[PDB]
Amino acid sequence: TTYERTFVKKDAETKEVLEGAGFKISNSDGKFLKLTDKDGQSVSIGEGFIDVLANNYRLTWVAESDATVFTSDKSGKFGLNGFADNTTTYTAVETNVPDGYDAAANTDFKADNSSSDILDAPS
Repeated sequence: TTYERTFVKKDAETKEVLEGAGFKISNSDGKFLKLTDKDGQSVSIGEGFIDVLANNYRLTWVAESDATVFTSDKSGKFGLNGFADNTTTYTAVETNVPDGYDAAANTDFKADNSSSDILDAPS
């Protein structure tokens, strides 16, 4: 059994869904998520939810500068599956902020198969 997490990026005031908000995910060790293929090679992802399972990708933990950026799609959605447990705490860190917004505060989460909103304050 594996777990997933979804987020929806929204304007804090209007709740408009925001596209193109980019996030890195950190763990308690202060390392950041980098997806690889089964053979350790880098992969290209687009916006939205990433089906790690269907792609047989692997989760690895690297310096922030080397991490995968996960990006909200046109509906504001992003996330991934392939997490090993629902008990570990991670942090979603906004690194690429849409125009007209201030970054959301970092968001602690567990891979608990839920969806939650991440709010960007309009500038």
